[PDB]
Amino acid sequence: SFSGYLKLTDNVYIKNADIVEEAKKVKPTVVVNAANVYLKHGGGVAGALNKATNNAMQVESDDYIATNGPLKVGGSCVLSGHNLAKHCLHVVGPNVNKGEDIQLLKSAYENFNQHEVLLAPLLSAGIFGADPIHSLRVCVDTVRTNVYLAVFDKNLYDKLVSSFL
Ligand SMILES: CS(=O)(=O)Cc1nc2ccccc2[nH]1
Repeated sequence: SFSGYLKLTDNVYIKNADIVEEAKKVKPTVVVNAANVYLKHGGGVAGALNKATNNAMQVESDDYIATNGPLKVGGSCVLSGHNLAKHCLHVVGPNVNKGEDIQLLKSAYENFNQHEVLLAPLLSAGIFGADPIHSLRVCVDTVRTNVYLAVFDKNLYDKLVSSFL
């Protein structure tokens, strides 16, 4: 199962790890992708997860968008986890670099409550432009299910743990 995670709360855990390497090792029931509304997995966590699936995630995602149209900012969809997990929960946090409403971050984390346990990144952090300290706070105050957070950046991981209230 999950190993080397620091316990932050009753249900939130955190580790300095590459979420792709964590997914390949654990093969969790659910891996969360930091998706955009189009499911275009170009960079950040999305690009890295998609590359690990040999682009199968993108092919499946393009079929999903062709059928359903785009997701909402704050929304999600469940697709296959391919070689990484049973399922991938594609969650759209607001991208502050694209001017999206940061209040939608709580709505984005509410999607995690539909799954008992998830391997996840901090939503809207990294290339999405939001403050990761704020994202962790919203995560702990919103998610009630078991979430194992993988933070790629060591320096950010140390800052998140040391500043956690
Ligand atoms: C696995 S990779 O694509 O070679 C490198 C990588 N790993 C990441 C984890 C989180 C965000 C971006 C990331 N880029």
